[PDB]
Amino acid sequence: SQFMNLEGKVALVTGASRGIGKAIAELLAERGAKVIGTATSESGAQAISDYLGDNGKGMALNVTNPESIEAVLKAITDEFGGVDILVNNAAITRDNLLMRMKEEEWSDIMETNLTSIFRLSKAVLRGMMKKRQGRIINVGSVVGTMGNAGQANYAAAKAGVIGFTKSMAREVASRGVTVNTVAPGFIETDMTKALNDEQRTATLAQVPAGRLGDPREIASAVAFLASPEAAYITGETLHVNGGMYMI
Amino acid sequence: SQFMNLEGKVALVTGASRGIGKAIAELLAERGAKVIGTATSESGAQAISDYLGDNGKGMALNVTNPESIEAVLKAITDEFGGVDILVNNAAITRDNLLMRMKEEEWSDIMETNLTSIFRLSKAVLRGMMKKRQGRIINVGSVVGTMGNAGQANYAAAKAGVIGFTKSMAREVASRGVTVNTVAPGFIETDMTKALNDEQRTATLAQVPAGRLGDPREIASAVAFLASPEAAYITGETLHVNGGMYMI
Amino acid sequence: SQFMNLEGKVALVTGASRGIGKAIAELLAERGAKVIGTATSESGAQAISDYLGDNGKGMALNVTNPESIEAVLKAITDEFGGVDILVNNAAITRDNLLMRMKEEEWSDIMETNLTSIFRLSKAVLRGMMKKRQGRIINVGSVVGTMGNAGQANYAAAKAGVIGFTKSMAREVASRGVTVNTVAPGFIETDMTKALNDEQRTATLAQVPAGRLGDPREIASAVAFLASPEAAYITGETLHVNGGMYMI
Amino acid sequence: SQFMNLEGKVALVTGASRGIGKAIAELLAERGAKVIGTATSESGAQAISDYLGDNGKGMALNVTNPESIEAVLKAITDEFGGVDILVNNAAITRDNLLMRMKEEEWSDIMETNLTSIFRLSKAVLRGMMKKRQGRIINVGSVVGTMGNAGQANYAAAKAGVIGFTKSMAREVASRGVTVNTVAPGFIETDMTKALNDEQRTATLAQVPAGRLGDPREIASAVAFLASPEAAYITGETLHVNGGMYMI
Repeated sequence: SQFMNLEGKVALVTGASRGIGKAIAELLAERGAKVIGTATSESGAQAISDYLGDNGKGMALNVTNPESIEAVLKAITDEFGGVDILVNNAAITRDNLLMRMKEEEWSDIMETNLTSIFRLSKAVLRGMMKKRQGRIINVGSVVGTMGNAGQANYAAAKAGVIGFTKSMAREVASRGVTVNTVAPGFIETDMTKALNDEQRTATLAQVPAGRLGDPREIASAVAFLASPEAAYITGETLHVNGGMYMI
Repeated sequence: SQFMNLEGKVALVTGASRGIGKAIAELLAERGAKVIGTATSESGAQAISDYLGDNGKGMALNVTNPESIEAVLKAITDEFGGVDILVNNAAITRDNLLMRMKEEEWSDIMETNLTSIFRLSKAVLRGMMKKRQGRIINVGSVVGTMGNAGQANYAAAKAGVIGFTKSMAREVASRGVTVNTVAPGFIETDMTKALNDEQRTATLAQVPAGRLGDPREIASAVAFLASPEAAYITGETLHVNGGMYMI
Repeated sequence: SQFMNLEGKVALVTGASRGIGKAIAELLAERGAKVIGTATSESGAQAISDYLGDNGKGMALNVTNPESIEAVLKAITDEFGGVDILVNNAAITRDNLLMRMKEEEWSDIMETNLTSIFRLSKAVLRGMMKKRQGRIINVGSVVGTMGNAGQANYAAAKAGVIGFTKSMAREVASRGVTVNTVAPGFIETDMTKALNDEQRTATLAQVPAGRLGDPREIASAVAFLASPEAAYITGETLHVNGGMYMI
Repeated sequence: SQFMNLEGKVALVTGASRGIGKAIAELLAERGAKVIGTATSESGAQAISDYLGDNGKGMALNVTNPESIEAVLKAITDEFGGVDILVNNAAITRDNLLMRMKEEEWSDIMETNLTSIFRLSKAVLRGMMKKRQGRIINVGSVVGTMGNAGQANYAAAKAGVIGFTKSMAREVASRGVTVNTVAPGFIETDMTKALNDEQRTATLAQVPAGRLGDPREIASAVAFLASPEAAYITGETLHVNGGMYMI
């Protein structure tokens, strides 16, 4: 149908090897987008190419490196045309209580989870503004809004992306580009599967819905915001957390 | 497709004669819901029957009257089965600066815009919780979050709906019912069309997107939250305001 | 000192017999305000007269009754001059899960906890705006922002007060009146003392600070916003909740 | 009096040469704190020493340099005892629309306005936690919550400080340390005085109060949060913006 239809859009989804990123890439492709998913390695890029088949391709991208960003966008533009939808999903954790947090653990998070968003966003924005049409969707976290003990670096970066998003949104709204954040709660992924029973139960105790989210549920929220129908949503943070936090 | 598919769901959409409510009713029907839309008058109800055709019907409902609510829900359950999706869209304005605001202008807004949501939500919840599946979606306003001079009553009611929504979300999350608000900005409606050019311009000046929203844009957000895919979103307020306010 | 000095200000503090309201009345008096505190009963009012002594007096006030409001304001203006600081502290609870919540439990909370704020704020605003100086401070609750199962009525009312507060703040900012909310978390009161040990423990478990708040801690926040020094704070909600919720 | 009394507290106020930082340092000293204010140069440190007289001293601090931080805290501890109140006020701007924003302009803001807060906070926290008493107050900006075109870097850093603050707050609340942000709106300073008439009027048009804030008004909010009386406020953002934004 013509509802939530992404045919004709080119989507770049960072960190698309697995979990939330993979679910995003698959759904955008299902809705008709030509999808380029990225991983930090060629092997990862190949796995992305395999799941996407005729609907797109995988590319190796170093999200903390200017040169890689330039080569990847050049290749996408040449084959597919300009990126219409950027989904900033690639992110890392370096957890520690503040008194144990290393300088490097702070700077690695800032680099990968915040400065990367500045870099990629800037790199795709010029084409979006010329077209007067574009979507930038950041995959954040409930932690950016709620805070979390042991993750002050992660929280800082995720919260920073929201402040960046609102400012970008104000800059580019009148030119038909929207900029938004989707903030997942506790989603079932390799990382959550690696927690023990006591930790899972303690985390679930804070979720009114009483279960972990599915990566597809994050995908659906991203797909919604990517759509033509979401053109009047900008500078927003869409929380998908089963009631863990309510703003 | 199976995507954002409401076949098998019965939707009650209050205040569905025109504008946002009509757009909601039409889009839910398009996505496969059986839709009952309401109006104050039997002729309004017939106009709703006429635009829905085989996909539902119109009923007269007074959202401030317990007996009317009871009769309408009875008729819906009898013919369609119990309500699966409630959209609380019926609302009024009684604008005035506080020093000119009459007691009845306050109380009428409380009754129509806040108490009605209590009454209708309570009336549909029992069925939804037995089924362990449901959706309650309130159509709010940016005014509830932002405040607006000359609309302290409307703002209070709309903000109250959010408090109600968060509490109810907490109450019924573990039983598969989500409760959310869609908060429109300045949407093109009869009321906005009746503003003079200086008033329209002044309001557009506060919208980074530089245009009014379309009722279908509000409908799209409501259809998204009504969907199976939105099961992990609860206690949330989805802002659709062209960047007029950024939370 | 000249710091946080309320000499020359007349303060009306509703529901000042005990707990938070009493703490507010006492601290405003300590900072030099002439304070009128209210209770429902004449014996309550006399207890307020007794603790305030030369720094003010107690009056019986029914915050849901227009005639009572008019009589009390008349008596205050006659003896003290017009109200400069209104503290809307009087509130009740009528807890129940929504399916057990009676119509009167809903309406009584709306009347006492939200409509009263409209009525009293309107009744004092004219004087404040003629003077181009005033303070309206609502005593809210973390429940208004967080939601709470079993308190959808209380949450709605408290959230409504915030919408009202933002709108009124917008209306009267340029005329030197500020309008704000103080939102307490779990504060030690008679009601909290009547909880059993399992209930107290469970609530403390949601407070990072690991204790209940003291009524004087709420009083301090109210005195701060009442001060000349807080003239640039308006439309704000000051959370005092030991980290129970972080906005 | 014993109200808002900081006698016995040692306060470190970064960027205290002028404006908001100077106003903070002066008021904390007025309320009885021993105050160390910092500047980036010895000349600045001397001017701080001059205004503080017997109530404290000025010190040169490079907020983006570990070694400077260590020497300054050592000197303070030796003479005054451990820092009880840290006010992170030092911050810079490197404004530009995103398409013109240089890599260096991003990284300079991240360094000075966000990473510095991580560094200084960590450096003072151990002593505060041993004492089970402490205040960390970040001077943020309305821009961190609202966003602002031309300041996506500044907004990102300021928003990041809030996410850091909430996480720190959750980490250290049970040990009597509070961590909060004060978010100024448009405050009269050298920078605002350097704007032309058209820019000032355009900015003032967005402030309901209809004037710029005074640095002393920011100081008062900081002093309040620094006080013993604010012990039950943590993880909070206190907005002082004349209604420019209302959360």
